[PDB]
Order: sequence, then C-alpha cells, then structure tokens
Amino acid sequence: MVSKGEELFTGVVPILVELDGDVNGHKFSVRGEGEGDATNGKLTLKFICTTGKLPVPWPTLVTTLVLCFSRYPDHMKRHDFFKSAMPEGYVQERTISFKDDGTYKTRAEVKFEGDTLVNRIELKGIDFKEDGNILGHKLEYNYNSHNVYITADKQKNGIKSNFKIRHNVEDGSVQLADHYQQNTPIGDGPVLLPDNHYLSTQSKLSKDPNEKRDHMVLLEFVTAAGITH
Repeated sequence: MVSKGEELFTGVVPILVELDGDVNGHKFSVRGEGEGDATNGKLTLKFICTTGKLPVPWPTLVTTLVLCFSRYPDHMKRHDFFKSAMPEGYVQERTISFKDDGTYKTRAEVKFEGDTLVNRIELKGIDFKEDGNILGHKLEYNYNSHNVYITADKQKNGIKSNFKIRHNVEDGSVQLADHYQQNTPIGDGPVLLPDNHYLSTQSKLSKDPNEKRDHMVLLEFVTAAGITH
C-alpha cells in the first residue's frame, strides 16, 4: 500500500451515483447503485432516471456516471492519483463536445460518505440539435472499449485527460464525443501525481427485465497500463 487512500479499496466497496442534469433546458435526474472492486477492476451499477424518460441516450452519460475503481497493477501503485485522494475525494470536471452537436459540462465530487463511495454530479448540456443523434435518440444501446490517457497536472495537484468516445449511430455512422477532463483533490493532504499512463476500459450495457423505469445496467472493467516499471 503506497497511499492511505489505497487501503479503502482492498475489497468490494458499495457505490452511490447521483446526477442532476439540464440538456437544452430538459431537466432530469439519475440515481445509480452497485459496487466496485479495484482489486479486479470490476464495476457493477444500475442507474434509474428518477424524473421519468431520460431526454438523452444512456450511452452519452456512461463516462459521467468512478476511476478510483481502476485496477492499477502492483508496479503502477505509485501512479494511482484517484485512490490517493480518498477518503476526502476529488472533483472531476469535464467538457464533452459531441461532434457537429452540443456540449455537456460536468462537475462531480467523488468521495466516501460513510462507507459508500459517492459520485455526485451536476451536468449542463447546451447547443444540441433537436434532430441530432443525442436529442433524436439515434445512438445504439452499446459501448466501445477505450484507452484513456492520464497526465499529471502539477499546477492543480491533480490529473488531466482528453479522449474521444465513439458512439455507434443507428444509421451505421459514429457520433464522436471529445472529452476534456480535470481532477483535483477535495483534501489539501498529499496525493500521488502519476507518470504518463492510460486506463483500458470495456463496458457492457444491458436492461433489468423486472425494471419498468428508464434505466441502464452497466458492467465495466478498467485497468491501468503503459508504465515500463
């Protein structure tokens, strides 16, 4: 163990996710629950739209709706910023630019509340086309595997990332979502600033057959890679 934070992730940790959103003035909320295991990189979450019908496709929210559950190999433990900020946690901020469409701006706090790892998010969506892939619901209910490159941000005592998500469109086209991310500790205690590396992601989206509300079941694996030793 190379951070106090890392001790909080030796087993399965229950998770709560809460998101309050506004896309082109359409107000919606999501709550998710499940668990994460950073020892194997496995995350199991079920999300509900608490306000009724989700006004955007579920796949567009996957990245917004807990990289502290990434599996960092033993040789990479000193490059795990996300756990090092725990339990006080970190702020995760993004701009997500949907190519030829609107933008999500997100601010989340990821931190322990009691024994639960909580991801609490505000999302603002602007400049979406009513007949675009997003407000038009033209995106397939599926998800690609990605590499998410992590860099140190010495000045902010945190990390940055930029990456493109590819969303499959019902017409066989692809909707690009360009992510710009910043993470900063909530605490003023010491954190691990990493050497350059990447996270390998893979996401399976499914439905709960008993669930009549608008929802998404997520199975994710996230693994850190890219450090020689």
